[PDB]
Amino acid sequence: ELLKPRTLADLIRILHELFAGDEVNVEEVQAVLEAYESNPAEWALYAKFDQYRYTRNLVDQGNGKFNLMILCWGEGHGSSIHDHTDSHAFLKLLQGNLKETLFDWPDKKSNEMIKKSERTLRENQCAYINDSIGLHRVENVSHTEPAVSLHLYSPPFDTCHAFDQRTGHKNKVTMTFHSKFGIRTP
Ligand SMILES: [Cl-]
Ligand SMILES: [Fe+3]
Repeated sequence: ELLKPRTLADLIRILHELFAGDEVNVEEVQAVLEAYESNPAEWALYAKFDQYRYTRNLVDQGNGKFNLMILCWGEGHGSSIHDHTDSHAFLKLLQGNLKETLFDWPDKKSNEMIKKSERTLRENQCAYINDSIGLHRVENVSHTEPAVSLHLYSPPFDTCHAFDQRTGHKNKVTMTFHSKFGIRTP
């Protein structure tokens, strides 16, 4: 029985219930993420920005079933075109707007990766992707407003692939944390 999360802490408790088993009800998870109304005081501890690129700030390790983290995107900061390592990936905007561009998996032939679609994700909205849907790039295209998003990955993963938009060629990247549980982790 899904109830509205009253706070970030309440959301986390509810997520631990939704991930208590071995499968994932994507629609329920997305609905509860969407229902949490972003309250900046509740997540200020995790919102640690870097001047030069977006940061990943671990919030909860989900008893091993998921990683929940907050990503902080300066003006103009964005990702590579990337996959999600056979995991579910949920993205909820806490502050600002992000542009999500979708791409198909490349063929073996070296070719330009052409976007399949794009959308602007707005405050409090929750998007979802997995490798069966495709690849994406996520970008804060604003010149004036930093963005903050809440990401849930299940199972957790610490590597993924970045794709060269010119060729479709992929390279494995290891994902790093800027902080964990509010503590900067050099
Ligand atoms: Cl993502
Ligand atoms: Fe992603």
